[PDB]
Amino acid sequence: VDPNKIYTIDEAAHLVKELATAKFDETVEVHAKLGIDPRRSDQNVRGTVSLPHGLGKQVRVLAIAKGEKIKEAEEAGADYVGGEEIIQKILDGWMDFDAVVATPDVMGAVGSKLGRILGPRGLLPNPKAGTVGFNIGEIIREIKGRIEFRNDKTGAIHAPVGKASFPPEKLADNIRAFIRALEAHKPEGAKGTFLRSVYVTTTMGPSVRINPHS
Ligand SMILES: [Cl-]
Repeated sequence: VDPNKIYTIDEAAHLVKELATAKFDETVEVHAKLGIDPRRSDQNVRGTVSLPHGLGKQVRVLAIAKGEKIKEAEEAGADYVGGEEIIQKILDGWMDFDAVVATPDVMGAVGSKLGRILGPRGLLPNPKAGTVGFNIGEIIREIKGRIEFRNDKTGAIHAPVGKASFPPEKLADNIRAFIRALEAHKPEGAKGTFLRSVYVTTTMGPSVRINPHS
């Protein structure tokens, strides 16, 4: 619990499981202080990482599909599965999902009816974003691991990387993948130490400082 102690990623992945004391399976997060000034247009860090191990309910997925592809989406573990008939539910205000994926053959209606609704919300299935294809099961599994990140005005950033229930090797894998993605997103122009400090923590537990290069 010593605030000065820097743990390796492997040590942290084992520790966080012992620091998760809530009456529910807590989310594990990585928090970093970045060496950037987010008040500069040329120094924001925003993007996604695809984690090697998907995050279950952390990313609620609606799949819109037809025929055999519906059963494929269900089997892949999409939280909601429907055909074009789900369009009216969304028109009515239903927005309880974190991502939408679809097969090419429903996009006529999805694009025309839900373009102006899901589009601005960054939730419209998009070939360009890898969220429209006939490989709906693969898309679903990938999207369950696709985590968005965005620095706040202080230059701090964070992301969920698992649950306290995860095996430690899976937490470690996801922790490193997230850090690698931050480094991949360093602004060209930022000059000082990029990863100023990095922590692993749970929703309601202590923070454990880590060496992000371990
Ligand atoms: Cl394909």
